[PDB]
Amino acid sequence: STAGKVIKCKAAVLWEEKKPFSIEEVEVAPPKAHEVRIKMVATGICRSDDHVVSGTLVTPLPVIAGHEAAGIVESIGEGVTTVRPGDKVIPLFTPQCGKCRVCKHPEGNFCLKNDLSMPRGTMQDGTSRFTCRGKPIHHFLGTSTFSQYTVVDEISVAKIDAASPLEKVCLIGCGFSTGYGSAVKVAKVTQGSTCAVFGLGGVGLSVIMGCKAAGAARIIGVDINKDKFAKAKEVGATECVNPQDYKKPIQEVLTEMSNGGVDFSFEVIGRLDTMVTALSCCQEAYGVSVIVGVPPDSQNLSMNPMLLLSGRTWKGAIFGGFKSKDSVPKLVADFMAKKFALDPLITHVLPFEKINEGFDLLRSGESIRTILTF
Amino acid sequence: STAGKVIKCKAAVLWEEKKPFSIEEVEVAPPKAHEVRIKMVATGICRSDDHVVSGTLVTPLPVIAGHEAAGIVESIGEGVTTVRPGDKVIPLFTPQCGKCRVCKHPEGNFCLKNDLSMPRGTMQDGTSRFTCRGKPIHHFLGTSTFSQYTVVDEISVAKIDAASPLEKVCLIGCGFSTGYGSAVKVAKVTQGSTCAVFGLGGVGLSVIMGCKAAGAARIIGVDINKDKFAKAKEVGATECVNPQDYKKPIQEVLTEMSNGGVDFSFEVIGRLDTMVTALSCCQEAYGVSVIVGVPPDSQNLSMNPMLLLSGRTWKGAIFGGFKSKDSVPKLVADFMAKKFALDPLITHVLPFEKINEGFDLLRSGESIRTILTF
Ligand SMILES: NC(=O)c1cccc([C@@H]2O[C@H](COP(=O)([O-])OP(=O)(O)OC[C@H]3O[C@@H](n4cnc5c(N)ncnc54)[C@H](O)[C@@H]3O)[C@@H](O)[C@H]2O)[nH+]1
Ligand SMILES: NC(=O)c1cccc([C@@H]2O[C@H](COP(=O)([O-])OP(=O)(O)OC[C@H]3O[C@@H](n4cnc5c(N)ncnc54)[C@H](O)[C@@H]3O)[C@@H](O)[C@H]2O)[nH+]1
Ligand SMILES: [Zn+2]
Ligand SMILES: [Zn+2]
Ligand SMILES: [Zn+2]
Ligand SMILES: [Zn+2]
Repeated sequence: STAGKVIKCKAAVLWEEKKPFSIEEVEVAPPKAHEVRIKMVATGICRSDDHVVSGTLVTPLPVIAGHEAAGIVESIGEGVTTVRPGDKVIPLFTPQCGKCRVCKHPEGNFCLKNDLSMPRGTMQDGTSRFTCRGKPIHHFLGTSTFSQYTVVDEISVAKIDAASPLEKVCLIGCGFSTGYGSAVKVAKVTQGSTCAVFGLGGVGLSVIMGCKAAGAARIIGVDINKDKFAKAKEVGATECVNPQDYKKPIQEVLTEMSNGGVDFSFEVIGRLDTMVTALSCCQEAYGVSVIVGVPPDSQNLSMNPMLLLSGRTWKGAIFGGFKSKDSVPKLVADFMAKKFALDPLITHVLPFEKINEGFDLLRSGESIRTILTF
Repeated sequence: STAGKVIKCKAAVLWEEKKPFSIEEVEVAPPKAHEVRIKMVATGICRSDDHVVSGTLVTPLPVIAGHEAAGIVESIGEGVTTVRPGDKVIPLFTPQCGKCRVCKHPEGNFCLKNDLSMPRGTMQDGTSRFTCRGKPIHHFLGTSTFSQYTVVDEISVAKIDAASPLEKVCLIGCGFSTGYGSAVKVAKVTQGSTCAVFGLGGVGLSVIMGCKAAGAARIIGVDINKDKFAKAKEVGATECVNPQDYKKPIQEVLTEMSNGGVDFSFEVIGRLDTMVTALSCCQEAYGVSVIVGVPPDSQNLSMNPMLLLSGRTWKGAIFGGFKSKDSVPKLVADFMAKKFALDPLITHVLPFEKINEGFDLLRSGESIRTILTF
């Protein structure tokens, strides 16, 4: 609650990998110059949060994970000029400093001030802003939303429409904007095409949302979990295929299906093998494959270059190509206009304290987006 | 000489790999329906022909190689509607049947009627047209220009300007069009950019011509053969770097000098390691790397997918993305208009019978384009 100094509150501290979170009490310092303390209204559980724990996404531990969320501004640090206190806002795991090459470039969005390439697990000041027990707790992507309170740089915050249903709109902070932006922005799906999506999770379903918004005539969802098929078709898919039903490789099954290959295929899972399979399954001469999943730390994939030579283009993208600070508020306005719907991504809405359970729903395959309410 | 039936002539027969070409006599059968027999005026020695002999580019032996050339039409088979006898023309290693998905696709150029991905070593009808000693000989890419006379399908030949200088314009059938097409068509270099070119041979120098035509503000040519630098700077390079001069990895060097990365990188060598290196030396968030070199048969390259997650786009292409039959004629016209120049690429012009020598000049790094005259 209200302040101008240290706050004590609950947070999901992750002490070690392959362990559960420990909802604990933390001291959340006040916002320094150019930072903001935000009161977390709702939080989505993205697979990336799960990667931290399983050790596939290496970041410094202990740490308060969480990054897909929406909240309200409790206070503002010296100089902040973009968000006033009481404003509904959305943190940003991909900032938008406005000064580096990337923010200046009309196309790139992966700002040089991100904490994803090389995790420090600190604030821009290179300092923390959390303490549990006596020890300091690392940040995550300069967001860390698994806490009632958090403080992010002005660089990583976006003022959102006052009438926003923060319990829906938090998805736009990762899951949706990524998948929808991969399809409509990075890959640039065209009316009439035929896409293929690998991974029918929250982002996967969001890519199908983009393709369908882009006008793809066919949308082949691929997943080893038959249960994901209905949500898929509901949001946009035209058919769904499960690798395990076939006696011949999926790229073969897909090429045959597409009469030679896909127009645009997407890897929204995270494994090396499916990264290649997604590439190979697209048209050798003009197919585009967009890598969306995040692979396992320091692992190299092997693929034969002829796949590229023929004319295939392989792209990768973070946050769906979107320039964070400009995009999110604009995206929210669209949600308002009803130009899209986040409902189909939402399958559970547990309360913060049951975080470990929402993660269990993920890894078991019975959920999609599970919204932690605070 | 003129006919309507078998013609006996000279040709460079490749009997086995890692062996010299054998200049000998062949019976070049007359053109079947929709085929064309052509009299070879001039031919260029492209690195690919050399791959064949090294075994890097697996194609069936024995074979009459060659693919970049211009000639005049001796005879035409039944139904031919595009070229008459006496027209100056250019065979095309990249077909353009006009009926397949690719040819119909406004963007892709790699025709489904090509013999590059799955080298048969025949004509469209699955039959040869060359007989040496007593046994039949395979064709190459459906062109095979290292013969005084050859027969190409109507789909693999382009009629070019009657007044075109065939011993210059032959370069347009491969080396030029690909290098120039990679940069202007494929990667779409932009005014002001900073491009980097791996390999300063015929195709590379043509890419430098592309980048410069596109308006790149900086073009850094990389090559281990110091000798290649003057010509490179000559065609448009702004600077030249040689891997062996530095004590630190080339991508690190390029990135440091380009202030965090190049806008467009090109790989025109065909080496696996430099295919990755060229990828990594480009801007993490918006860099585009186009692979142009042709890799060693069945070899897989290992690379960290995170490289693409950041935002990089990896492209690959054959014939610079130019749609063959419609492009060549138009490009030739541009030559005539003095829209570009092939002269700098030509450093030797040996007579056909000196083929094995022109090949030595390649392997010894002292040539670029050695035009063989017939
Ligand atoms: N680059 C970015 O901006 C960005 C954004 C968001 C998430 C990510 C990454 O993308 C990935 C997925 O995100 P999510 O939607 O939250 O995760 P999720 O766990 O909800 O979905 C994973 C889906 O993949 C399916 N899948 C898994 N294995 C296979 C397989 N072997 N073959 C076929 N299908 C399979 C699985 O059944 C599930 O439906 C994950 O790797 C995450 O780290 N990156
Ligand atoms: N994709 C297509 O449609 C297409 C068209 C034309 C050529 C090609 C392929 O492109 C490749 C280049 O053709 P080229 O220009 O005719 O051959 P080339 O020998 O003239 O050019 C190769 C250049 O690579 C340089 N070089 C070699 N090793 C290295 C290295 N380790 N690091 C840096 N530089 C090095 C070498 O000095 C030379 O200047 C060749 O492999 C050919 O098979 N592909
Ligand atoms: Zn996420
Ligand atoms: Zn920035
Ligand atoms: Zn060539
Ligand atoms: Zn075709």
